[PDB]
Amino acid sequence: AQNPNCNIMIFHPTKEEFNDFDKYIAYMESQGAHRAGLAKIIPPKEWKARETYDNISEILIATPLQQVASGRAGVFTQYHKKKKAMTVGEYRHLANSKKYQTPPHQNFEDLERKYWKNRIYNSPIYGADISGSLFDENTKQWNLGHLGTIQDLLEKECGVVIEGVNTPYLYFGMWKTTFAWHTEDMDLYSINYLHLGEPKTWYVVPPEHGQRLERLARELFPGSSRGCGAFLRHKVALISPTVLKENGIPFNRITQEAGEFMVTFPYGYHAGFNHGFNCAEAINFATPRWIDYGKMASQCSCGEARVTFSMDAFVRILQPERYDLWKRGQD
Ligand SMILES: O=C(O)CNC(=O)C(=O)O
Ligand SMILES: [Mg+2]
Ligand code: NI
Ligand SMILES: [Zn+2]
Repeated sequence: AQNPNCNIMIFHPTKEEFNDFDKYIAYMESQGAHRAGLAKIIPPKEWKARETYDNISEILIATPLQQVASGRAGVFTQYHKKKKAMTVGEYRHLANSKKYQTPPHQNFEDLERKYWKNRIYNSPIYGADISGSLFDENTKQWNLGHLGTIQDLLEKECGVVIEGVNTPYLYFGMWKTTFAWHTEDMDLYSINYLHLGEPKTWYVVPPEHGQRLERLARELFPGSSRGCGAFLRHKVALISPTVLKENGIPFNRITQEAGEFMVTFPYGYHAGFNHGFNCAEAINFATPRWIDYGKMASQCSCGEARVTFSMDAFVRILQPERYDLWKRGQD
């Protein structure tokens, strides 16, 4: 068995190997990359996502989200308070202000210490989930706006044509902006490209150990657990590496820098934080190996998780028993 310790693997494809996306994902899996739940892909030196980032300031962040924490430093939830619209140029200036900017630090480990010590005492503003792309249309390789769609994969594997679309999302971050512990919708893959700015630190639980994280979360967030049998789908709970280590939960960590891709694998729980002003692009995708994970994915039916239009068909075809209850949660 390849990668039996479930370490995060880092790949350096050549420009020739960067042509065929599906083939390279299957290669990384042949080497055991999925066992970690997360892999890093450093693009060939010849590749670029676009020519420059000099002209992005007029993108609108219609609904910036202020991430307000409750709890203790290592075990907290966050809720998202909606703020007034602002442009990316306005948000960059805000991220660089004395109130929000990255503090002085020695190295990524010192910054990680400061994040976990101090996160809860601040409320950073995240420009999340903005439909769009920063890949140039002429970028042919690993262009997250030109991937094969999940609907087409389901149709190829299973023979059933379904409605729905699959487009990328932009994320504009600042120091301390936080992504809570989750797997993807329908336990899909995700791919994330850090276009510019400061790093993103990731934490990940191997898929084979995801239920260990779920059991800890039910213990640590006991009210939320009674409210919903899949409350991590709400994407609000944070647990620190120290608390994970105290409780014996297997996990790994890695820092993504600008110019690098990350892939999350089916049922790989992940969480993390931004170091400073940055912009990332991400999308879900599927492969043949996902289908079995989609069939078994948990679902929130309490009404909190509320998701995209395209998840309807995935539930309806892969999980027909659950469909009725899940759709009640959506309406
Ligand atoms: O970058 C972020 O805020 C969160 N991204 C992801 O969870 C992802 O790409 O799967
Ligand atoms: Mg612009
Ligand atoms: Ni994710
Ligand atoms: Zn729920």
